[PDB]
Amino acid sequence: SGFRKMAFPSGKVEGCMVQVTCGTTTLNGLWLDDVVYCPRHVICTSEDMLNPNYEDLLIRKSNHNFLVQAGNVQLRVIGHSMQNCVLKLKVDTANPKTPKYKFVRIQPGQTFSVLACYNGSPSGVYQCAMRPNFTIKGSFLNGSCGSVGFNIDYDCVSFCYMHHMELPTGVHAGTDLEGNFYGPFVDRQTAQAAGTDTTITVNVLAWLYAAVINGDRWFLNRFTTTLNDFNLVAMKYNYEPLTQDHVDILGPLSAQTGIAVLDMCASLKELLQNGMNGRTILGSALLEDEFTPFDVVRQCSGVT
Amino acid sequence: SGFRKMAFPSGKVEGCMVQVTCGTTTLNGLWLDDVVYCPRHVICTSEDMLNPNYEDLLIRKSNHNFLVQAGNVQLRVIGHSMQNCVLKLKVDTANPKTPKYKFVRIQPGQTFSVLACYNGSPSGVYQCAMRPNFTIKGSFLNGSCGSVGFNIDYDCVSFCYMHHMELPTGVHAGTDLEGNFYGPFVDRQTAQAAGTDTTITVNVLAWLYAAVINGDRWFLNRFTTTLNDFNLVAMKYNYEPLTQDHVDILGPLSAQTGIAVLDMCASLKELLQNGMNGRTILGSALLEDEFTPFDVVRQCSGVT
Ligand SMILES: COc1ccccc1OCCNC(=O)c1cncc2ccccc12
Ligand SMILES: COc1ccccc1OCCNC(=O)c1cncc2ccccc12
Repeated sequence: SGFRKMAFPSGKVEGCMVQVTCGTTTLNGLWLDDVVYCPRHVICTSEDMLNPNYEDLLIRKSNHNFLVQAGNVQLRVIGHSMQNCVLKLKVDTANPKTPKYKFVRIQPGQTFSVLACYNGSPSGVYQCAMRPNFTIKGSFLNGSCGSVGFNIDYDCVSFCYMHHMELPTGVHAGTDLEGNFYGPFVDRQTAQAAGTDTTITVNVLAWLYAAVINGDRWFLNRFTTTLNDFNLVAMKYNYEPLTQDHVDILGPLSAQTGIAVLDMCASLKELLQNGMNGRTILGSALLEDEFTPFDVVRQCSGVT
Repeated sequence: SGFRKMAFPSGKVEGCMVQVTCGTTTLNGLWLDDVVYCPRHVICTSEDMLNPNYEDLLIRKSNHNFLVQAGNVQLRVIGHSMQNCVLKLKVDTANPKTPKYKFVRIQPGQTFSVLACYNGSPSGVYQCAMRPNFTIKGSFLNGSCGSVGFNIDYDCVSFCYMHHMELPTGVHAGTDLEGNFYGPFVDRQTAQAAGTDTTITVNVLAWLYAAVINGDRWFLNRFTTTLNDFNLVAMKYNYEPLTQDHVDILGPLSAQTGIAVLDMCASLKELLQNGMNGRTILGSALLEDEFTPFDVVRQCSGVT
């Protein structure tokens, strides 16, 4: 028992981390096979950042200007190309530590592990969610660009995120591994509206099921609700509307606990309307939305 | 910016994880050099667990009875010995992936990363603290025994914990890597008093400094206090007494923020006496005590 914000083991990803330097800027790259992927803003200086013309800036750079270092050894760059907001540096050596991997575009509300890196060196690993507004509430400092988010299924690493910038609001924005930003964000130093965020309702319900599995049951009540009634409450409290697809994804947890999804919705409705009254659930004094139903079952079943 | 419950990258530790089977019991072992370390209860059946005579049970076992598998390959056991509550299985092959490492006994209130494992395979990594009462609030299921806790300084892994059991209360107990239990716990299936836990005051203060560094400042007030006055409040709220050694450890964060330690104590006193009033600090609705002053500076400085 016990329920923690558990990240995937970061080993397979640590072996892919490299340092990429261009001019005076250094950030992290992801070395998979004979390609190094990094944020395209590695080619910017500081006068550039307000509105960079990436095409023009990249034209001034040659393969030899991209310094790629994997631990203590230098990689030879034999090609460079820009795909959306990422640079793809072809190197002459395939990474011997390349795990089985895929590039995936995650959906808002899904979770992933982030391996925070500086100068191509891993400093820490944490679990987070892609917010409904396509920002991530990460922990990143100067030099963390190129740090990636991922999920792992047995031996396959599904890379879903590459860190690009921190918005003036202190939340983080980045791309999928094809360089497409999640959300409306652009790789420019300008004020960018993140847009209204909501709480990931299906995740809160999954976490409420995790609480019951792990002994915390004080919030269970004698009530039930309908999807429509629950969604009126979800709207008032800036929660995402619950759909039957979400009820269906919660099926396994409902069967495990014997608590119907709509019955758990009525518990959540009561917690939203009455608060926690100074109590806690799984060591938290607020409703947690960074665990998916899959994460709850994975953590409660011990999938390696 | 941003502040997360960040774990150390688990790669160096993943490379040490093996599966140890003895009779019908399978758990995890830690393979460092030519030694595999695992909990001694691997030799117990089920009738044994209520009060095992470990010496007698081990006498019936021979080197060939300990099956040690590292991924897909079998390790040859050439020696076995019991040191406190751990078994040390000498193998004929030194682990090629052995990182630089030390075995350390952590102090209560200190933090560490746990790599949860099942069948010698890593499933996840999370950060936690050794509670003042020498339990850990982990996330462990059947088969997680032998999973370890550690800290990493540059290239050196300091192993501090090996998981042994879950108490009837749902909290976890284990040993240092010499097999000495943290706390009064014994490796028997009996009810064991964990003893009164307290909140790690120096850690809450460190986390309050992290909040200020990351923009959350609503809790800063116009007050100050003395160590004696603060400790009367800490006693009432089951917080550990703050000592000058704790004030000294908070020195760097006090200099960084320009907020005197006793001034931050007065903020903490007010939060303890008035609660949060429905507000949050670093995404938490309670006072967090699982970040040490060293962790706060490490996360806020990007040490790799
Ligand atoms: C506004 O910056 C950019 C805009 C567009 C494109 C790139 C921008 O950044 C480039 C450098 N950024 C970082 O290294 C950074 C990343 N995350 C967290 C941080 C926290 C404090 C200081 C810096 C960072
Ligand atoms: C009372 O058990 C023991 C007592 C003394 C010595 C050993 C004991 O356990 C041996 C097996 N234990 C585990 O595999 C275990 C570890 N953590 C979390 C769990 C959650 C649910 C079920 C089992 C576990």
